Amino acid sequence: ATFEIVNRCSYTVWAAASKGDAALDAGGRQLNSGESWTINVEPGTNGGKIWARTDCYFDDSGSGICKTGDCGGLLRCKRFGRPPTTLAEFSLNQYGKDYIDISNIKGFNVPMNFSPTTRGCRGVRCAADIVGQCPAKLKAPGGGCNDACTVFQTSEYCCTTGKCGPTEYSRFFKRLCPDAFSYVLDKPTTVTCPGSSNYRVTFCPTA
Ligand SMILES: [Cl-]
Repeated sequence: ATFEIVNRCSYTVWAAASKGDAALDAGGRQLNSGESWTINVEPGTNGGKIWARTDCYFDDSGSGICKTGDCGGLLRCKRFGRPPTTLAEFSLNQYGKDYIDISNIKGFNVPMNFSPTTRGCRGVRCAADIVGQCPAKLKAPGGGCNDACTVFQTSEYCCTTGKCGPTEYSRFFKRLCPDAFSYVLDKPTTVTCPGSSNYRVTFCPTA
């Protein structure tokens, strides 16, 4: 499966791609404003995620730090990134179908469109100005808008017991981006695509 990752933001992002215990493709790369990076993701990849990282520095060896989405200080991510990170999430070739979503469960940093480039399903988008409108208590000083679980570490926000409801904080994310997951037990906004579809993740899809 191919994912074209496109940075339409006016600022540089460092794209990242991981399934939590391994990189997808090279795992990460710099994308200046306007750049595209096409990656190959192995069929059957379950629980894959793509995200943007902002304000990164890396040495010649690919070690450093990012202000949002840092993955253990690596340019080439092997693990998931530090919140806040808008997430493009996907599981591929699951009994003949692909499943895609956008999630704000680990906060929001950069707006995103996540769309198939092949036939048979729709895309999803979270392009509202979540950082600008972020509730005071969720604003990350390093940049971005944290989820409430990251900030407050309660069973209700983290849905630790498997029982949780929507919250004032989850409703904020849901208000701004109805088509993205706002908390663990949100009514799903997962799209079912044909098995072996291809995709494009666009950062800052709209002005
Ligand atoms: Cl900020």
